[PDB]
Amino acid sequence: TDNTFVSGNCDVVIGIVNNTVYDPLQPELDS
Amino acid sequence: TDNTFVSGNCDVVIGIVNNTVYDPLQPELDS
Repeated sequence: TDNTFVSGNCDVVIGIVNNTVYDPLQPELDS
Repeated sequence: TDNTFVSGNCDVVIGIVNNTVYDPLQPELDS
C-alpha cells in the first residue's frame, strides 16, 4: 500500500492483473 | 494524513479554515 494508491475500478483499466497488495498494518494487528 | 503533512499552527497561516482530517488508522483500531 505504501508504494501504490487506489484509483478507479478493476473493470476500467485495460489489461489489469490480479494480485495481493501487502498491507503493513495487517501483521501489526498481532502486536 | 497521507495527502497532507502537519506543520505550523492555526494562528499563523492567513485565511486558514476549519475542517476534519480523516485518519485511516482510526477505523482499523477495531481489528
